[PDB]
Amino acid sequence: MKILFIGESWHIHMIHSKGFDSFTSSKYEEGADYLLSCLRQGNIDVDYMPAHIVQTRFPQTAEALACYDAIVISDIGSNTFLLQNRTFYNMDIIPDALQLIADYVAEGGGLLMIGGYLSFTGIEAKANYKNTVLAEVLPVDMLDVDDRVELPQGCKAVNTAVEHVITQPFSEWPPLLGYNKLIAKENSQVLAEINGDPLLVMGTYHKGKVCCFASDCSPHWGSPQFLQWEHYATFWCNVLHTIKK
Amino acid sequence: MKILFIGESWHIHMIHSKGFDSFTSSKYEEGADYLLSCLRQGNIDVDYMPAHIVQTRFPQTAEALACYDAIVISDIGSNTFLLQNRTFYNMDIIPDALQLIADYVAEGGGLLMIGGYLSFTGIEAKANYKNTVLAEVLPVDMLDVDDRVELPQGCKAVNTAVEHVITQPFSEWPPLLGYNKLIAKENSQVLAEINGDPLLVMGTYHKGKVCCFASDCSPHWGSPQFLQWEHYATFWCNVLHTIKK
Amino acid sequence: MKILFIGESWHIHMIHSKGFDSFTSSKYEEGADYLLSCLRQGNIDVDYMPAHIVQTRFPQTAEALACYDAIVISDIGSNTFLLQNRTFYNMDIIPDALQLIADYVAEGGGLLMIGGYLSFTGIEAKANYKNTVLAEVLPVDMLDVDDRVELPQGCKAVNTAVEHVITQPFSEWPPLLGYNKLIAKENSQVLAEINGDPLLVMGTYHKGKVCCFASDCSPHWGSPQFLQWEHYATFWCNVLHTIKK
Repeated sequence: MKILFIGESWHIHMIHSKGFDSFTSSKYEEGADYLLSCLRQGNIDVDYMPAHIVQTRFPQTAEALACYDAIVISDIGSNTFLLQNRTFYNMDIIPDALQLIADYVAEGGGLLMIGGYLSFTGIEAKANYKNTVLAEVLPVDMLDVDDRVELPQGCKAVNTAVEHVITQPFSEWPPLLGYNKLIAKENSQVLAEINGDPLLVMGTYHKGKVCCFASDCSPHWGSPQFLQWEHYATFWCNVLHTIKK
Repeated sequence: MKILFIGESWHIHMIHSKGFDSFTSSKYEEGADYLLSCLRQGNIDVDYMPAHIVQTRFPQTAEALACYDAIVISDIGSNTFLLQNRTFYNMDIIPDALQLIADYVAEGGGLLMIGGYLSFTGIEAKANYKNTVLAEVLPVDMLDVDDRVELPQGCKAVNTAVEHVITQPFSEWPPLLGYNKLIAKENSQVLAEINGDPLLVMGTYHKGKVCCFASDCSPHWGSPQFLQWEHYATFWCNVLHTIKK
Repeated sequence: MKILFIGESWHIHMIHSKGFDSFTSSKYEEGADYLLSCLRQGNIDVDYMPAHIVQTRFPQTAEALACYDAIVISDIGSNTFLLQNRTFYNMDIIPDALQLIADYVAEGGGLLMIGGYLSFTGIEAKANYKNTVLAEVLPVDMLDVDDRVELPQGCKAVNTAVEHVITQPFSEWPPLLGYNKLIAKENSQVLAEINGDPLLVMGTYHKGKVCCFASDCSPHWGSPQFLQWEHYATFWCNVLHTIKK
């Protein structure tokens, strides 16, 4: 399978102040190289699209997205898709990128949204997906408020009574350090739950298959133990295959 | 016809980062200056009040606003009214400025609010007009959440079935690139809709007339095509004459 | 009486810009220094715990907090408790600090929360306590949206019919410049109100006593009329004695 994987490294800008004075330091954080590694190890052929490309070169055509068996959006807020540089800084007229994605799913394409601070509703409600059009595509309902459920203690998920390829191979989950609180839509399937809330949900949107994972595939919610985990590489591949065109 | 126009230029402070290092550049983005000239070309005598002046020398009396036939508020959030330098840095007691505006309208004042990231509920719910004395003055209900509807692809508003002098001269709107999502109150008149939502809303507040335009008069929601439109200047002049005292 | 007092000074970072260029200046505001000097000298033994001490060395066992009669949280967001440095930057696993306070209170410890921008729901909803274990502990329900009610004109609180030790010695309040808007829960007693909303709410959490004060013990809501009040010091001492474990 061929997938489009949309994600990015956090940029970090650090102001250091003492008394009157300040200096800065800056750096980056590294996204999901590990998850991308795992996906290349499994069958999967991946096109990584960083947030920068999305902002500057996002495809303007359904056909441009047709060769992908599935799309993944990992911890990028909607603003990034809706306020591309040409829209925000030039006032060119540009296709709704999110509508393209939703159109692409309706024709059989698969979609996976992976949680984090910039997923679903997100920290300070900045991911803001509920107000988008994708809302209608996801097998979940989102909150109005900041989404995060922070779990410094850690908390481990339990699989669901539902039996599924993704979830068959294992039973004990590794600790996760948080997730986006979601509500499952009526006719969707919850495969695991965390702190009583849903963790993995599947639904369809017309012809296409949709999946939400409510925690992050990486730090800090995706704990060292979760990245470690014997089942991590295959879990992710199964999910991808479960939504294949 | 004599009006008080409250608005401003955006200030932009830009942090450029690469590896360890940053440098910064700064500029101003240019506000409603186009609209101001247009009003001046019609009847209208305009007192331009920048948010700087709102912050330092806002009138302390609703009699001081009384020489104005209307007050326009353009994409300036409530914080700017409620947290004048006196109040916020010095704890000096002063009249709630939104209340003076409310009083002013009640005694027959016109009020226009023009949308943007800092109108109504606003980007990230920052403009925050809902939790404000002005919420009952306006002919609209507002969302608890981030208001914005972004239309990178643009969207042409339509005139409603209500007939009006404002909307009389033209049938077809130029595209706009976003608007605040609002709900028309009961006794209010919707003259135009965009994307199935109210664009232009007239109502009353005791003896005063009130208007809500849900998009922006400037970039980036205000498309160039909007700005260059043969009707733009007469539309805004009309809107003002309409809400005159 | 020995209490844990949790708060901080504001750090201020200032970007000054003019045309292209900027420079910066930075400083500190001030925490509850007055209020602390007031609590001591009313023979209250006070451990001051700055955020930062919260962020690096926060008690991780029940035994640790047990030697405290009450805990004071003043103007500190939930993020500071949940996202300590070791969770957020180190990827360690530490226990939920707010479970800790909850546990403590249930075991008969007293809690006081003082309002401000990072209390309750807080400014731009950042304090975020409603999506938190403490929500359950507090004698108030919190809003989904931005909590603040700004009162630049100031408003005098009025005592309630309920007779109480805290409330006897005065009847007229000095003006406050804003507060967090809350709603009293059922089994809870409101001892004072401001602008027709709760200001002093008393309650219990299993074996423990809880108190919410809806305004700030310091600037800018905490007016100079409030700090120079005759009843100021005694008022807080009484609040504390009222929640002594």
